[PDB]
Parts: sequence; structure tokens; C-alpha cells
Amino acid sequence: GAHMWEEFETLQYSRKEGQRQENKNKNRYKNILPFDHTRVVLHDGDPNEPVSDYINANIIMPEKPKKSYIATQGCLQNTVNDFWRMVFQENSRVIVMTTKEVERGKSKCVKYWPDEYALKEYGVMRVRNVKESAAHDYTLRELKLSKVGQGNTERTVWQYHFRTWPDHGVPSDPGGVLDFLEEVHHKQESIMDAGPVVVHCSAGIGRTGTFIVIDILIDIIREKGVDRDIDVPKTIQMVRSQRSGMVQTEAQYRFIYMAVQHYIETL
Repeated sequence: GAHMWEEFETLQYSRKEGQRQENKNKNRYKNILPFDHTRVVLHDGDPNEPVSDYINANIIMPEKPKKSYIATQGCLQNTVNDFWRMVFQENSRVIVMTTKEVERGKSKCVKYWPDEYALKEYGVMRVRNVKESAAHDYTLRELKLSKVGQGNTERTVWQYHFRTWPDHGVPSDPGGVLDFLEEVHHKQESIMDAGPVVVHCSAGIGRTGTFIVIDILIDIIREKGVDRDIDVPKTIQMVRSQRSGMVQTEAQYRFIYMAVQHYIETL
């Protein structure tokens, strides 16, 4: 059942790598840092770099196809290259961007994709944008990613860039997010053994957490049916044990229940 039995206020691991001096400028916000136990560790870095294994990102495992997520911050100018090393290494084929690049005059994510019909190299990674599709609530970008110089490493990465999240609050109706999530679901399932779905917003905790928790709950309903046991606080705590603070506001909390209730109504 998607009923709210408990209030948001009742919801309330080391982060050593993200606190290192060499990593300070890789964080958008000084005290929003990844837990060491779940962080994405980047291998095959430039051997001239003393620290090349860090990005502010955690794998989120729900605890049926086994689907996982990478929850991360919007790219900074100096972390675009590392963001593409992460997507490549993890075999991610779907990216979910939940913000504009700039909202109310503050940067939330540096543009990390090329324009439509262009290619750019971001460090050792080559990214080609072969087609955009602009739908009411989102734009889908079909990106081809390969390692520079390297034969047959190309794979398609589908970036779903949600466009209709308000600058204040949350959407007043979840229909846009549910249609977007259903297309992400079908895309991910269409690609054999795809890696984690990457999800980001400015800090990688509030909108990112709201999206990931809704998706996890809907996937439970896929497996178990509309009358299954749902426990939204328990799920939020389970995601919070893997990245600090996921789901930031009471409106986001209410929006989770509304989204799942609406999904159930659809069936």
C-alpha cells in the first residue's frame, strides 16, 4: 500500500576518501561526500596523478532483474572527464539527469555531452551525440561512448534529461516523472546486462534520491503486485546507508508516496 503512516521528521559510515585534500575541488558541496564503503572507485587513471580514483558518486543497491544505481552530483568543469571514466568503467548505458545546467542563476551541472550531430573527447573518452528527441517532460540524447584510439569499445549511452522539475518545490503531479521512469525502465531492460543506471542532480541527494526511491518501489510492485508490502521509510533508510541524506525535503517525501500511489492506480 502507498499510504503515508509516518511523518518526514521521523526519518531524522566513514567518508575519508571524499575528505582528502586532493579531492576537495572534486566536490560541489564541501560536506556532501560519498561513503567509502559504497563509493565508485575509478581505476586506470593517469599514472602522473597521485590521486585519480575519486568521484563523488555511490553505488546504490536495493536490498527479478537485479538493477542498481549510481547516485552522483552534477559534473563540475574539472570532473567531466572522471564522470565519463565512471560511465565507461561501470558499463552504465542509461543516465538520468534531473536538473537544468543552471537553475536560478546557479550552476547545477556542467554540460558533459556534445551538441546533437557532434563529437567531443573528454580526456580518454570519445562521446558522439547521434540524435536528440525532445518530449514534453524530457529530452533523450543517444550518445555513443568509446575509449579514444581503442577498437570495439563503443557502446550506446542513453541520457534522459528531465526538463520539467520546478525550480521551487516538487512537481504538483507525478505523471511526468512516472512516464519518464517507465521509459528509463524499458530502455535499461532492452540492453543485455547493462550496468547501473546513473542518476544525478546538483548534490546527488535530493532529486536523485527521490527518483531512485520511487524507481525501487515501483520495481517492487512489478515483481510482487499492487497489494505488496511497501515501506517507504525503511527503503529511504536502506538507500541512506549507501549515500548520506538521500531524499532531502518533506515535499520530496510526500511526492514519493504520491508517485507510487499513482503508479498503482495505473494497474
